[PDB]
Order: sequence, then C-alpha cells, then structure tokens
Amino acid sequence: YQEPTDPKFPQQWYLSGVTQRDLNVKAAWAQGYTGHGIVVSILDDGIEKNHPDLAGNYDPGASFDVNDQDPDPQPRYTQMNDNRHGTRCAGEVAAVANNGVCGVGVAYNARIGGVRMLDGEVTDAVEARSLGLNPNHIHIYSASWGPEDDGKTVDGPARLAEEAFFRGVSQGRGGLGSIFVWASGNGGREHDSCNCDGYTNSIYTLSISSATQFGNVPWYSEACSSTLATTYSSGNQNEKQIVTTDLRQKCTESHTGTSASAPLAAGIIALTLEANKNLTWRDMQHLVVQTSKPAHLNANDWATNGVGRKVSHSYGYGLLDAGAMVALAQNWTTVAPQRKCIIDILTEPKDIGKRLEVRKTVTACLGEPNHITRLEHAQARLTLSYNRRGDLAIHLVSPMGTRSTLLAARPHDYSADGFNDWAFMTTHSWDEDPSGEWVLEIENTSEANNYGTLTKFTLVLYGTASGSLVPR
Ligand SMILES: C/C(=N\NC(N)=[NH2+])c1cc(N)cc(/C(C)=N/NC(N)=[NH2+])c1
Ligand SMILES: *[C@@H]1O[C@H](CO)[C@@H](O)[C@H](O)[C@H]1NC(C)=O
Ligand SMILES: [Ca+2]
Ligand SMILES: [Ca+2]
Ligand SMILES: [Ca+2]
Ligand SMILES: [Cl-]
Ligand code: NA
Ligand code: NA
Ligand code: NA
Ligand code: NA
Repeated sequence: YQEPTDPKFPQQWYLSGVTQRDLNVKAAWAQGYTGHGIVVSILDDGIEKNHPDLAGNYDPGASFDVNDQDPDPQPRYTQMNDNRHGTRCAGEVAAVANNGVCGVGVAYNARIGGVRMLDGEVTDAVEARSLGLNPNHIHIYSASWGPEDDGKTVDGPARLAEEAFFRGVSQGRGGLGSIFVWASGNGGREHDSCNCDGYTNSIYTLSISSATQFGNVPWYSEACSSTLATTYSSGNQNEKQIVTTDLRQKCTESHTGTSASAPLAAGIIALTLEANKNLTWRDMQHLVVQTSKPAHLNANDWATNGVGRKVSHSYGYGLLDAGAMVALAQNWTTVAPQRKCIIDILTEPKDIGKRLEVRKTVTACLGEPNHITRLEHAQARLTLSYNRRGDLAIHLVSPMGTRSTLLAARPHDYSADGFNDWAFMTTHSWDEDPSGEWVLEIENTSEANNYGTLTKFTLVLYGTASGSLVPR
C-alpha cells in the first residue's frame, strides 16, 4: 500500500499526520481497508454528484431528492453557495484517491450518495423518508441536523422519524440494522446541552463530538452524556480545519463544526464494516466504546467509569481510532440480543424546590428474560414541572459510582414547560453491572426561588447478560 498522492492530502492533518494527533486512518488503509463494498449516504442539502472528486464513487442508489421529490440530489446553486454542506460532508467520507484532485475520503473506495432534504420545509415526513431511504442498500447514514442550537429548545424526532429509526435498526441492512451516525450539535456558544436534542440523545444514533487540532473542546461543542466518541474538526484561527470537496467542483480547506466530525466518523465506520460486514448496529457502538482513545484530548471532566474506561461529556470515550476499529472488528463475536429492563421508580410525586435526590436500589430484572448484568445505554425518563427549565441541572449516578450529567444548566432556557417523559440518555456506564443503588439528583443552580414537581422517573436499562471483558 502507498499513501495517497492527492495534492491536498498533506493538508488533511487528521489523516496524514505523523505526530499522534490524528484518527489513525493510514493504519487501516495499510491493513487493506478502504471502504470497498460499503455504501454511505449524507442526509443534508444535496450532493454535487458530478464533482471531480466524487463522481467516481457516486451511487444513485444511495441518493434521493426529498425536497423536490425526484431521484437527483444535485444541490440548488445560489450566489451565496448556501447548499454546499452536503458536498463537503460527502468528500470527507469518500472523496476519490490518487486522482490529482483535492484530498481523499476516509473511505476513499466506498460508494457515496446524498439525500437532498434540508433545502425546503423539513417536516417529520421529510426526515422519515430520508432516514428510511433504500435501507437494504445504504449501510451507513450521516446527519448533523436536529432542533435549533439556541440553548433553549427541547425537541427530537416526531412519530414518523422515530418509526424510521426503529425500522432502520431492526430490519435495515438485512436485519443487522442501519448505522445512523450523528453530530452532537453546534450550540456551544449558547451553552446548549445536547441531551435536549432527541436525535443525538437517541440510542439508535452513534453520536460524535469534535476536538480541535491542539486537542481542546471547540467553542461550538455541546457536552452531554449521550455522546459516544470524537473526531477532529475546526477550532481557533491558528488551528487547521477540514479539507474536502466543495460546491462548484472546488476544494475547501475551511470546513468546520461538529457537522464536519460526523462524516469522518461515518468513514471510519465504513472501513470497520468492510473489515466485518456482519456487525450489527449495536456491535458498532461496542467497537467504538472499546477502541476510542482519550489521550491528549483536554477536558476537566474526564472520569473513570465502573469498568475502568475514561469518559468525558465533551468527548464520550475519546477520539476514534480507525486502525484499532478495523483490527477489533475482524474477529468480533456478535453481541447477544438486546434486553430492556423497565423500572418505574417513584411511588409518589416529589417536590423539587432547591434540590431533590431520589435513591433507588434495583435488581435489573433479576430472574427475568430481560435481566441485565452488562449495561449498554441507560435512560432516566423524566416527567417534571418547573418554572424556569434552564436553571435545572440533573445528574444520574450508577451503582458503580459513575456520575452522568443528564442536563447541565442552560441560561437561555426560560421555558415553563418542563420535561414530558424526556428520555435523558447516558453511554457512560456501558458494560457496567446496573444492579444496586441508582441516584438521581435534580438541583436549582440559580439563587432564584424556583419551584416544581417530579411526577415520573422511569429507569430504562438496555444491555445483555453475557460476554464481559475484564475491566480496563
Ligand atoms: C439546526 C441544525 N442542527 N441542529 C442540531 N443538530 N441539533 C441544523 C444543522 C445543519 N447542519 C443544517 C440545518 C439546516 C440547513 N436546516 N435547514 C432547514 N431546516 N430547512 C440545521
Ligand atoms: C452473522 O452473525 C450471526 C449471529 O452471530 C450468525 O448466525 C451468522 O452466521 C453470521 N453470518 C456471517 C456471514 O458470518
Ligand atoms: Ca432534484
Ligand atoms: Ca482526490
Ligand atoms: Ca443542541
Ligand atoms: Cl425500546
Ligand atoms: Na420537527
Ligand atoms: Na420534533
Ligand atoms: Na445517539
Ligand atoms: Na469511578
């Protein structure tokens, strides 16, 4: 194997780096994995299918125009070049290699399509028809859209889009499950907290945050417990950015934000799926948990969980490591079927006031077919009233002592509407035994005399009862 000769490949520091601050993609390429046979689709504003660095890998079967209801996802050209984003994301995954044009994709022999679905009124039906496009042909979907990143919205998929997620992971990809790769948000400046985004907060999406070139948390990042891992993206003006295909058959060195991180992850997942085409949607999340790397990512909240893995709310389990992903995939044993243990916690409503703590010792469905000794995702599904939602901070502590932030204070969230069975999700107790005492903390972070009531707390545990590794 010879590394790409493309003119901008040297500028793709997050791939071609020689200084341990990269995604370790060359190591996967050298193992023989480049994305051959894998199909990725970018759900965004369209794809310039005739781009000189995309045409060779373009797949009409991975593509559709939901906004105009036709097969052709070509972007709408405007003098502001508004509809360039999907083309930029597509090139991150699968720009052609060794062709004298721009740089390369992470999975530069994968097939790449795009769904034109953001350039219009984005309804529940539009989202559902995009997520559910050709699910026995497309393996991996990449998306970075969702509710406004204003730091005051709580919203997620409505009914059709949620049904698309459950159909995708259940029957998609021959029953192995569609892999939905998602950006965790861009609301950092607004102090947004990304479990309030039901798309990234879903267990069915493999959620990705960003790190800057120097290993820091970028200005736009949102912290939350639902994030799984990290890829490099943009930062300050001394830090390099993402280099990829641009609208009008050009090449950009200034692709930015968490929306540039999700496509890089989708490309790494494509290499991993080439290494083992039988991986399920849950297998893929397990591989990410086991192989991602905290080293040299700076955050003040790195904490060791119950099985010895370091986790951060900014970074999840750390930076994706493509070489490690493809190596571990090859002989991976399929995880056992997913169990779900439902524990209704409260016997009476609880006044929140200044601070509320709810402690409950659980057996995690001991003696039942849904007995879980090996956690994957956990949710605290909360229904509560409060007079100013953004003054609340919410934490959940597992029996092993792992403190997951379910909600950080959001200064712009003045809503009086509370949470209506909102399923705050954490990945930070993955592989822990969930038997024992769980603790829910709700606190008023302001000096104001705020008031409200917690009326429902359902602890929902997902996972299995076999196959644990020795703790890290
Ligand atoms: C709000 C949002 N993401 N929010 C989130 N991820 N929580 C987002 C992200 C990106 N990349 C595009 C659009 C567009 C062009 N939306 N265009 C439309 N709705 N017509 C919205
Ligand atoms: C895929 O995994 C399932 C479950 O372990 C197994 O039954 C099946 O034989 C595997 N298929 C291939 C082609 O490896
Ligand atoms: Ca069209
Ligand atoms: Ca190229
Ligand atoms: Ca957000
Ligand atoms: Cl479920
Ligand atoms: Na909506
Ligand atoms: Na919605
Ligand atoms: Na997710
Ligand atoms: Na710990």
